[PDB]
Amino acid sequence: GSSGSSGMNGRVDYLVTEEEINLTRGPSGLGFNIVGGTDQQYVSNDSGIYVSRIKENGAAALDGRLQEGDKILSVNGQDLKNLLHQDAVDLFRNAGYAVSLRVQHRLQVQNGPISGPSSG
Repeated sequence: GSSGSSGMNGRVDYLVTEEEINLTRGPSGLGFNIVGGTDQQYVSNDSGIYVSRIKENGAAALDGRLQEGDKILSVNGQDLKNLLHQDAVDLFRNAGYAVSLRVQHRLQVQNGPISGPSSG
């Protein structure tokens, strides 16, 4: 049994870390927009929930922790999958004073040397 990638040619090396962002519910809910939903799948290869934009004077801003481009894996221990855009928004509300959002930080690693002095 053989197997191959069969994908686009290019380097995709990035370190992913799992972190839990615990924010407080504002006067209404939160201060940041999200993108998700099997129908609104921010991407064709992704259907989870991500962050499109974050308020300047919102909880997501003050806390600092939460940052745009984050993929909220689960909320308060509730995996976010096979759900619609409305399904994700709702859960965010049910959360309550304490909203736990487990996001994954994935940044492209600088794969390559650097022009400088003798590297120790």
